[PDB]
Amino acid sequence: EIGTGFPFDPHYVEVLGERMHYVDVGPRDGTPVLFLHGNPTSSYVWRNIIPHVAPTHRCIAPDLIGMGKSDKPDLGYFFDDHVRFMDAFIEALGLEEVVLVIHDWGSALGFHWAKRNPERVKGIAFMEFIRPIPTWDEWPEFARETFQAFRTTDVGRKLIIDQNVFIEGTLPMGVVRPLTEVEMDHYREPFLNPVDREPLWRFPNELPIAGEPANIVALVEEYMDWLHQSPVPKLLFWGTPGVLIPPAEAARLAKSLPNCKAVDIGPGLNLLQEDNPDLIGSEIARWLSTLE
Ligand SMILES: [Cl-]
Repeated sequence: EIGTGFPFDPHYVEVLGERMHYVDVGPRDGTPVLFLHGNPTSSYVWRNIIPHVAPTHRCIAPDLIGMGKSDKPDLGYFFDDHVRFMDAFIEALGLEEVVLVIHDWGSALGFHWAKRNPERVKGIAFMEFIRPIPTWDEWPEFARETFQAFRTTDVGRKLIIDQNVFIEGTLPMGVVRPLTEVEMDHYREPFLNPVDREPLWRFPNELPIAGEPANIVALVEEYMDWLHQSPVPKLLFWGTPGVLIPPAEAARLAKSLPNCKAVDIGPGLNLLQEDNPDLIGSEIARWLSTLE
């Protein structure tokens, strides 16, 4: 059975006058592995993956601002707010060189950072990552009406903020196997208070879809141009049928991205971590092996 426990001792660091939570496990005598979650997860999404990596590499898994066990400041929780706090989280921890393990909005933060800091990235493992969605036709059919409603200051806030539909609906529906009530309760925890749900609603409004928002669309094209031209070692997890990365997209990228390996996880949607953690773990560990 896939583990439901989050046993990890808390760590805290002051970043821009707020306290951010993170997991820190593993030896301090090598290159650290920075795991970045997306919406609407936390470090909890990495709980069954980090045990495969910890024995050889230090594993750092922050909760983005507003999320997991990090403070809940009074921000709009824009993408740019996340960039500011994650930039400072890495400097706050004195990291020089890192390997990145990134997903969804974590892949936006990771690829934006890697583009700005090429010389400090020794590898990127990624899955179900943000690329520009030129029209709604490129967004999956089944997700199309949901996300169109989310992108309204009236209907979106009713669903996500008042009813918490991102947690109760969107989240478990991004997983092929059924999440257990214990799993749901971990993902529920940060967001028991409705006013604390602002980041859950902002992010979908920040997705780069049919040219808007303009600024995110530009930011994401730039890190894609960089990713396409970087020689950095790359490891892409994909599943069938996926959501943000269909199999066809994965195969093209496997072939075109320099120095990139692809690992089919099997049946998979958005949260690949919840469907085959053991393989994601062991492939990351084995891929770290040979970066030496
Ligand atoms: Cl989102």
